[PDB]
Amino acid sequence: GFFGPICEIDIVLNDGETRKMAEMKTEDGKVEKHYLFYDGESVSGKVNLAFKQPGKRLEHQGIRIEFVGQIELFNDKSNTHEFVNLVKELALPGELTQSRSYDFEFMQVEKPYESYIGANVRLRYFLKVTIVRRLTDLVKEYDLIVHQLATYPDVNNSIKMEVGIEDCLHIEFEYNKSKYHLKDVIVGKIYFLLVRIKIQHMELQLIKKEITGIGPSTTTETETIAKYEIMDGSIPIRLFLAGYDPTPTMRDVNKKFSVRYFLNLVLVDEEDRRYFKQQEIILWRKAP
Repeated sequence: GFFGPICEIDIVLNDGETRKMAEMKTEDGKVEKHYLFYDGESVSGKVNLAFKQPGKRLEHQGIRIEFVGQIELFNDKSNTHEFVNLVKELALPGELTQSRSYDFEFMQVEKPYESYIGANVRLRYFLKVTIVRRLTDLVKEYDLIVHQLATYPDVNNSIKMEVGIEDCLHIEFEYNKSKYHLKDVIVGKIYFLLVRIKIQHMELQLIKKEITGIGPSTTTETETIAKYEIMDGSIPIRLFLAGYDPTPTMRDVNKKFSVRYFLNLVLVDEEDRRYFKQQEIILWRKAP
């Protein structure tokens, strides 16, 4: 809110009217809406600097606009990795005396990673206007969201996961895929191969792990996205992802950040003993 009464910085995209706005659920329980972009698309528009009152001035050492793709870690070192930064100088040192607008166009912009808002990390893209000044610079950011579309073979090669303790409990879970899209469905069955104990309560879990930092600084957030009970006392299984709106798997993004999903089979007996097994599955976003 610096110099609000004097002037306003407004950033406007040339093609906003026909460009969709994606939503991103932040943890604060809020919902952000920003224009959706894809890798390779051009980013162009205008920067409007409008004076509200007459006879006012703003001395500066230059004005520019940057397109920024950033991975920001929320640790004590505030580790930030800018994987993309395009700059366009808009004005040389001088002073703003009257409302002015500047056109800009970043062409065929590389946006290699999908946007992400996590617990200890966020990967975001944004336009940033900076008016350099002797004291604090005036800055205006304009957030954009980037989705990454993919396509896989979609083969039907089942997968097997085994749980238990030898000569006590042996369970097998066979599901149809290694990879699923955000609205896909997981299909499989839990075969019992030996039950020397009393199966009190068991369930299939869809677990999310967000890994940040590296070395002695490696942080990990684990969240359960879905529980598929089967408790009770050869049981088919069908789990619909659409109902949870997960985010895609993000792996080859950066040495300091990954998001992976895992299927977790948990079995507990009357004696309260826990038998578990975990296997990773890859979630991806399918083109319309």
